[PDB]
Amino acid sequence: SGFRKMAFPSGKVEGCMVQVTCGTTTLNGLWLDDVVYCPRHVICTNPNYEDLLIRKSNHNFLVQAGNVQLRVIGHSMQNCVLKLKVDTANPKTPKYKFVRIQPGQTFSVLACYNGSPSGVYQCAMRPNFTIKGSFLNGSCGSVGFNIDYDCVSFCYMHHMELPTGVHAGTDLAGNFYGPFVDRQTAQAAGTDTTITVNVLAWLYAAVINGDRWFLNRFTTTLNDFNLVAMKYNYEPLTQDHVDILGPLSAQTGIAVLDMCASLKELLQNGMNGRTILGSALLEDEFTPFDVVRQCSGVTFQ
Amino acid sequence: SGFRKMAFPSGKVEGCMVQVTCGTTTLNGLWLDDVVYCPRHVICTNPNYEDLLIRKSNHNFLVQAGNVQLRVIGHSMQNCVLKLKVDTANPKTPKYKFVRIQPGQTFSVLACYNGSPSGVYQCAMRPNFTIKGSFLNGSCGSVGFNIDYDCVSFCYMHHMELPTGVHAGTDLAGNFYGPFVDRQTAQAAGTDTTITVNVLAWLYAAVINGDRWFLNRFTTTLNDFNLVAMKYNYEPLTQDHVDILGPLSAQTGIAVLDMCASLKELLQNGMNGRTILGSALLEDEFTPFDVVRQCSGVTFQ
Ligand SMILES: *[C@H](O)[C@H](C[C@@H]1CCNC1=O)NC(=O)[C@H](CC(C)C)NC(=O)[C@@H](NC(=O)c1cc2ccccc2[nH]1)C(C)C
Ligand SMILES: *[C@H](O)[C@H](C[C@@H]1CCNC1=O)NC(=O)[C@H](CC(C)C)NC(=O)[C@@H](NC(=O)c1cc2ccccc2[nH]1)C(C)C
Repeated sequence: SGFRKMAFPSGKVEGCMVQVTCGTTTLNGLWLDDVVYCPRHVICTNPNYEDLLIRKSNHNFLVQAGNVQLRVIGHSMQNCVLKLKVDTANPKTPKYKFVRIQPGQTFSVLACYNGSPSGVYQCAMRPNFTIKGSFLNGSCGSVGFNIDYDCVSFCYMHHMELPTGVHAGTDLAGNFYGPFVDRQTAQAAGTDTTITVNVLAWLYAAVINGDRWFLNRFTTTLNDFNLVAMKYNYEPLTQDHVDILGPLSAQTGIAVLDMCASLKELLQNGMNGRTILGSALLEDEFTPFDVVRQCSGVTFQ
Repeated sequence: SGFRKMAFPSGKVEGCMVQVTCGTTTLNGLWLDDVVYCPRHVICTNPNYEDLLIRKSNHNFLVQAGNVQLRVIGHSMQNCVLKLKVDTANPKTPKYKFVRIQPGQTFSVLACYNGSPSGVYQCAMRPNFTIKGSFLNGSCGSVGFNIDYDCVSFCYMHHMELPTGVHAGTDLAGNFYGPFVDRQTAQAAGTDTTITVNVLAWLYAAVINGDRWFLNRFTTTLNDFNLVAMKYNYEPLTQDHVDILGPLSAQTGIAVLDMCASLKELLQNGMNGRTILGSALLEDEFTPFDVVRQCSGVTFQ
C-alpha cells in the first residue's frame, strides 16, 4: 500500500553517462555501444550548427568516461543531437531502444553534471510538450527513460529551460518535443492543459488505497463530462482513454463514467480542505500503466 | 531551475539486491561483501525468533542473485535483522556505512520484489518514526539509503505496514525506528507532526526558484514563532535549526526569523488557492541539505 511518485531504477543508465567537453562548454553525453550522444549546442560558444560542425575536428571533443578519457574517431549531427563515434564500445551498454513518447505519458530523469549522476525523478510529457524538471547549468545531455523488463526505452534528452522554469528537450533521434529550438532566442511554452485520463488513473489509485471521500452515486456521459473538462482546461476524454481505464475500473468496480462524475464534482466544488494520496491538488503525472505498475509491483530484471 | 522530489542514484544499491526465500516467505536481501541482510520474519510461517532461528539450517535459506544461487555458510541475528553469511563476496559491493537517521532526515527507497528493483523514491523519517512508502506484499528487505560523495549510507530496511497505511522498519543494525515490533499485533503510529525546519527549507527552495506570493515584511522571535508552531502540529524550532538554515538564509538574504513570520502567516491564513512549488500543501520532506544540494547540483562519483 501507499502511492508515491516512483522513478525507474537508474543503474542501467548511470553506466552510460559520460562528460562531453568542447571549448568553454561541458555537458553530459550518453554512450551506447561505440557512439556517444549529446546535445549539439555543446559545439556553440542563433548559430549555424552545420557551419559550426564542419569547423570542428575529432580532436576538439573531450569525452570523459569517469577516470578514462575517450578518443573520438568520428562525428555527425542528427537534428539537434551530436553522434560522436569513439574507439571503445561501452561494456555497460544495456538492452535499449530509442522511442518517441506521446504527451500525457511519463518517464524518469537521471540528472547529471560533469558526467556524474546527481539524482533521479519522474516526469510527464505535458500536453504543451514541456516537462517540469530540476535542471541546473550543466545538466544538459541528461536523459529520460522508461524500463521494459530489461529494455531502456530512452525517450528524452535535455537541452534547455524556458523562462517560466519548465524544460524542453528532444528524443534520442534529435527531434524536439514541441515547437522548441536550441537557441537563446525567446520562446513561450504554450498553454498547459491537464491530462484528464491520468487524473482518472490517479483517482483509481486513490480508491485502491482507501481515499474514497470524493466518490458519489451519480453517473455521467462522456459528452456531458467532456463539456465540463473543457471549462477547467482539462484535456478531452476519448473512448480510447475510457478503454485504457478499463482494468482499473474492473479492479475497483467503479465504472469509468462513474469515476468521471466524481472528477466533475471535485472540479466544480474543489476539495474542501481534504487531501487525496497526500496531495491537495489533482495529480496528473500518473498514467494508467503507472498506477498499475505501482499498485501491483511490476519489476524490471 | 525547478524543484522535484529527487532521489539518489540507485545504481550502487541495485547491485546489492537478492531474493531470500525460506518456506513460503519471499523477500529481498541486501548483500554487502559476504553478508546478506534481510528481515528476520522471513523465517516466519507473536513468534520467538530465537526459537524460530536456532531451528533453521543454512540450506533453508534460498538466496538467489539473478541466475546465481548463493550458498549460505552461516547465519546470525542482530535485533530484527538476519545476517546470512555466504561463500561469495559481492563483486559489486560499494563503499558503505550503516547509519541511524534522526527524525526529519530524508532518504531514498529502492523498492524491490523478488530481488528485482521496481522503482526508487524519496522519503522522510516522520517524527512518529514512521515513513510514508509504496510497499506491496513482497517488498520487505527493500532498503533506504543516502549517498555521501562515493559512499552509500544505508539507513533503513522495510519490515511492515501499520494499519493507517504507513510503513515501519529498522536501521541496518536491526533496531526499529519508533516503538514498533515485527509482530502481527496492533500498533498505532502515534501522532505525526510537521518537520518545521524542513518546511522552512522548502520555503527557501521556493524563493530560490522564484515562487513569490507568500513572503511578508514581518518578523518574530523564535519563541513567538514556536508558540504558533505548537498550535499547528509543528515541531518546535531550535537555534540549532536556525543555525542550520543559515546558508539558505545567506543565499536568499531572508533572515530565518523572517521566514518564520512567513510560515506563521501561511499557517493562520492558509494558501488561498495559491500553490508553492506545484503543491497546495506546506511540504516538509526536504532537508536544508536536500535543498542546497539540488539547488547547487552536487553530484556523486
Ligand atoms: C545545458 O545544460 C543548459 C540547461 C539549462 C541551463 C540551466 N537549466 C537548464 O535547463 N542549457 C542551456 O543553458 C540552454 C542553452 C541552449 C543553447 C538552448 N539555455 C537555457 O536553458 C537558458 N535559457 C534559454 O536559453 C532560453 C531563453 C528562452 C526564451 C524563449 C524560449 C526558449 C528559451 N530558452 C537558461 C539557463 C536561462
Ligand atoms: C513484507 O514484504 C511485508 C510488507 C507489507 C505487506 C503489505 N505492505 C507492506 O509493507 N511485511 C508484512 O507482511 C508484515 C509482517 C511482519 C511480521 C510484521 N506485516 C504487515 O506489514 C501487515 N500488517 C500487519 O501485520 C500489522 C498491522 C499492525 C498494527 C499494529 C502493530 C503491528 C501490526 N502489524 C500488512 C500485510 C497489513
